[PDB]
Amino acid sequence: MKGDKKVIQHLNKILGNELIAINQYFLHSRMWNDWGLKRLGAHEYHESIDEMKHADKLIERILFLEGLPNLQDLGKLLIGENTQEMLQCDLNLELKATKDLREAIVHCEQVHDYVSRDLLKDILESEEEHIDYLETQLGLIQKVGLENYLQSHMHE
Amino acid sequence: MKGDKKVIQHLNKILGNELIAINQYFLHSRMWNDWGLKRLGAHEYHESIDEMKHADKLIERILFLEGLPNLQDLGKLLIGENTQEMLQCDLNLELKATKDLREAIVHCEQVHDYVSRDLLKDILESEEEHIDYLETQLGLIQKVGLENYLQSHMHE
Amino acid sequence: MKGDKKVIQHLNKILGNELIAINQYFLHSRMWNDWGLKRLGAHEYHESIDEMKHADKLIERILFLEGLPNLQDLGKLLIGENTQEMLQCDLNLELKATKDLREAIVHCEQVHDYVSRDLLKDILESEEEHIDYLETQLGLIQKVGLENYLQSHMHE
Amino acid sequence: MKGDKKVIQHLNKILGNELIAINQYFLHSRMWNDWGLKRLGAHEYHESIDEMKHADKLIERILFLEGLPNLQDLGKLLIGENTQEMLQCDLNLELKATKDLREAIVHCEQVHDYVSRDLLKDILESEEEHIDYLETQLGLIQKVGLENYLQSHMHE
Amino acid sequence: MKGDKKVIQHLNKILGNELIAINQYFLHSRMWNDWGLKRLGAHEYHESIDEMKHADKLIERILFLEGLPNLQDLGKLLIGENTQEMLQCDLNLELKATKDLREAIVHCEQVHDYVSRDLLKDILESEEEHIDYLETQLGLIQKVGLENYLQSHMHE
Amino acid sequence: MKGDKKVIQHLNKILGNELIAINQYFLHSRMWNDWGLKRLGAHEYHESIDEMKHADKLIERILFLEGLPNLQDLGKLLIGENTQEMLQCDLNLELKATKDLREAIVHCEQVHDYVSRDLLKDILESEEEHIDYLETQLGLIQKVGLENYLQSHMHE
Amino acid sequence: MKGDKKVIQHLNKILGNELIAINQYFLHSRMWNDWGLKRLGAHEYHESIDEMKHADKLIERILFLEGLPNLQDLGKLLIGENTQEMLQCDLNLELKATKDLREAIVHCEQVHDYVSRDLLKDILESEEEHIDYLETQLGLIQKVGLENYLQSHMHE
Ligand code: HEM
Ligand code: HEM
Ligand code: HEM
Ligand code: HEM
Ligand SMILES: [K+]
Ligand SMILES: [K+]
Repeated sequence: MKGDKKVIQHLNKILGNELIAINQYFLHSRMWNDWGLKRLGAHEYHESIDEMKHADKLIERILFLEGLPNLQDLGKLLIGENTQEMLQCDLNLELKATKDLREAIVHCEQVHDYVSRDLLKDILESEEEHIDYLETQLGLIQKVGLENYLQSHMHE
Repeated sequence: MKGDKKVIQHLNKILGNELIAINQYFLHSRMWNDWGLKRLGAHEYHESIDEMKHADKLIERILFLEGLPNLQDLGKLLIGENTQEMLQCDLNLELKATKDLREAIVHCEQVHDYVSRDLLKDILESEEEHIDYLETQLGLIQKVGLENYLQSHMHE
Repeated sequence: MKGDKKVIQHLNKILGNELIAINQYFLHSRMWNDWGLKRLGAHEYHESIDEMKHADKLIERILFLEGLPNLQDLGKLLIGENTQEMLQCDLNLELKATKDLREAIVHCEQVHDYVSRDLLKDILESEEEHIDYLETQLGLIQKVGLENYLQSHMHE
Repeated sequence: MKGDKKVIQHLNKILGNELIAINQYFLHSRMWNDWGLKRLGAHEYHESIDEMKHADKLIERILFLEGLPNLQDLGKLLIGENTQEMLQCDLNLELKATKDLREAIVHCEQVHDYVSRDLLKDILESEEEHIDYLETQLGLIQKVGLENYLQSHMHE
Repeated sequence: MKGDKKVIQHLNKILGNELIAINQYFLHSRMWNDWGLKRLGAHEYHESIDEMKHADKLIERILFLEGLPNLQDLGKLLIGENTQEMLQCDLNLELKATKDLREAIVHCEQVHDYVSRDLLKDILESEEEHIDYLETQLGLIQKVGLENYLQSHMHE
Repeated sequence: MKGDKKVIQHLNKILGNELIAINQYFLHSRMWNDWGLKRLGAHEYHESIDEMKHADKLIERILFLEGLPNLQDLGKLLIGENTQEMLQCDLNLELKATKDLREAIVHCEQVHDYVSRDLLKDILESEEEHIDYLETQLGLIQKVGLENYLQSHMHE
Repeated sequence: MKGDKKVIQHLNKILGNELIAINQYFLHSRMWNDWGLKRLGAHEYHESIDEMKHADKLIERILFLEGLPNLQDLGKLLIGENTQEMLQCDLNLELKATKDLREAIVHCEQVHDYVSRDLLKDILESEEEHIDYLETQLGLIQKVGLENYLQSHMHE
């Protein structure tokens, strides 16, 4: 079904953000696992999987709309060097992701692509839930102290 | 455990090949699904998952050896425009992957990193299994005809 | 709960499209079954049942909004004479149906009938899935040949 | 129990034919699997297993009759280069085998070795069933065409 | 996948050793069963089956590497005339097999056919397990006496 | 089966290292249990058992190769007196152990004892898993602080 | 709980005896397994395990009493070269062990370490059970002859 060219451009932009997130979260997961912070590693692994599922749906939607999914262009991964930085890197990424999702939803609405809008809204709900998690972790580091926070994330 | 710097470079190079293949096979899978060739789409999805698992193991090995996994530098995806082309693109990628695997194994052997060698040998066994599958599909297209071959791959 | 009069008019227009689709898809189903193409016959039956469920929900919404559902005025059935024509007739109907659905959503949004919009978005998702199915069938006819395509739809 | 010398010679000749068939069918099975014709590959594997079981019983009978089973002399394997040739190679071998079985049964009857006769009759029944299969496959190649015939033997 | 021509020659040489062992061990098994030494007969049967499985894997590897498996050129079976000779004939055969396996692995390693090497290594582990069994049996014949050793192998 | 004399000397050297590790880990386990650090105690017990299993396989291999396993010449145990030193003592022992394993594998490869090499490779994989655990634990003490680290290991 | 210094020295002497017995019984077990005498191998393995469990209770008691368990000094292993010698070597060790256990119990009684006495009495009961087994095996060899005795210990 021939989709709107600019919708497909927006879907490829969102897809690009998801492809960054997949790799960034997966590396952060395996870094936390390497450091013995297995609760963080497991949670971050599930974040990466969730972004994979979003990327899948975007690819499927782009192809149904007769566009070409772009899995070639990979933007800048924000890789931290310690737990505080890694969480903030994920948070910085997610805030760019939600800006772009809101702009894509506007455009879907204007060309009456209400199904693509509904998909993007679902992805946006998932990204805001990730923001909630991240902001909460950063707040907990302040409330319990960094050593306690990390200790609490050693064991699953 | 401090690894050989050149081993780590080889492992990042293999990881780079797996990252290409993850994206190429995943896109090929969703294209075949979109065209109604669901048996191909499902098979190619499982190939993409297999590459994801190899990438995971490579990432974990690099970190254990105190290297920096490189998920940033994505190489060229070989995307076909029809089934015959897509299969040949996968095969071309696999032949490059196995050449690089052999060179990495040689080096691991020379520096006595026998555990990295064992990992890469397992990955090489998986890639040769993919080559077998790909060569066989191309052969079947010649034996049964393209139209029959595609017909046989419509339904799961 | 007294609804917007033009919303009710749009809902009755969507219902009119669903009532055409029920009969067209049911007759095509039974034609394919009579011809021994039982996989087409069964899939088309399920498409007709889906339209019946949509019509049900539209009738219920119209009555809740204190309008009069119009089940009396049946528009033109597009009945094919062979498989390719029947599929294209279904696709022509669906493209008209999605056009009307989008115009109805616009009007729901403008007068703040957000629940009617949500119902119509869900129906639109179902109709786009049928379009995907129909487009894929027509494409498969070109990839495997009509004779193979019909062969693959003889048996459930 | 001391058997007739010529009966034992016949049994060793039948054994020699089965030993050829084991290897021929096993190699054909693995050729078909390598080509992705897994249904032919699996069926031919079962034909090879059936010949293994006959060879076992012949070896046991020879040893009971105080003869020396000959597993050393292996006659000529008829290996085809395509599916039609492999099937005909199997058939030609089976037609020789049943001729030799009939001559061995004649001699068993003459010297009153009714138990060896019964064994050979059971083996002959298996070989005629294999002939039925082979002639049927070659007939189906003619009825449905080679491309369809091979298509129908891709998947188990 | 086109393999190294000398690798393929080594694989056919290993395959030829497996084919001798299949026949030698099967015949020894059935001789022991005929003599009422059913525990030896059963264990020897399972040795033959294991060699059949190795032969299968070699045939498959050879075909994947685009060589022609040789099931035609059967070398010399070493058939004993009593239990002590049969075991020693098996051991003599296994010691030649392991020599040939080691030389094949050397070459696989030199030309980087690491998957063929892995297969050969697995086969060599099975062959060394058989050597262990055979050497132990000959030691037991000394330690318990021939009469007791045979008595211990009458019943399963 | 007569083994290479120097291979057997390497195997006895690896055995000696496992024999040290069995006792060191078992004592460290029981010290941690006595101190109320039961999670360390249990994990360290499982490390000792794994070393026991490696020593068993080494003894079995040495005897098969017709060597004399040396369980008499116990080398120096590295017994720590607090948690951090105990972990570092285990790490120091493992680093010596993997150095010896690599030298033994080199020699196995040179004399073509590929089964001994495969055994030592499996043992090296286990010791590298232990190194990974140990390095992770020492890193955790730095990240969460010694008092929290110990706290987290009081309870199973 | 600070224990009597000479009690602790006795406990370490008993521990030393158990440590010799662990290795001596484990090697004898694996020697019998290598020779095909698996019932002897299995029983001697279970004797080695029993001594391992005694050593564990002695290590735990010494630590509780605030002594230092000595796992470093290994006394002389009495390794036999044939079954009779191996059993007698085990018996000679056990008789030295029970002599040392009796002197240890005398001293525990004198200084009122009744709990250590109870542990040593339990170990003494196990060692006297092992002496029973060993004396009985040596007696059976005399009654049934070594060849029959070994025959009866081939299969588990
Ligand atoms: C560095 C790149 C990637 C890595 C390391 C990775 C890793 C993984 C792993 C380990 C799994 C679990 C496999 C299993 O055990 O079953 C998985 C699942 C999955 N991946 Fe990826 N992946 C990557 C990229 C992608 C991309 C780019 C996509 C899609 C565009 C994707 C789509 C999926 C899906 C759909 C699943 C299954 C999720 C489910 O459980 O439903 N992955 N991935
Ligand atoms: C040509 C006109 C129609 C035909 C031939 C037809 C046929 C059928 C058939 C054969 C079934 C399955 C019943 C069963 O076996 O249990 C069914 C179910 C149903 N029909 Fe129709 N129908 C028609 C029109 C309609 C209309 C106009 C509506 C609503 C406005 C409707 C609503 C439904 C509903 C709600 C179901 C139950 C579906 C479910 O939940 O499984 N049908 N119809
Ligand atoms: C090229 C030579 C041969 C090959 C590749 C081969 C291969 C095989 C394989 C793969 C199996 C199934 C094993 C399993 O997974 O359980 C099998 C079974 C068997 N083979 Fe062979 N074989 C060969 C020769 C022989 C010969 C020469 C004999 C007898 C003289 C024989 C007797 C049997 C028997 C009795 C079975 C078990 C059948 C059953 O399931 O009852 N085979 N063979
Ligand atoms: C030559 C040195 C040793 C060898 C080869 C050895 C071997 C073994 C083996 C093979 C097992 C069974 C493991 C399994 O499959 O789960 C085991 C268990 C065990 N070992 Fe050792 N071991 C040795 C020394 C020791 C020592 C020195 C101690 C204590 C100081 C010890 C304490 C234990 C314990 C407590 C068990 C568990 C027994 C049970 O409850 O089942 N072992 N050993
Ligand atoms: K705390
Ligand atoms: K006896």
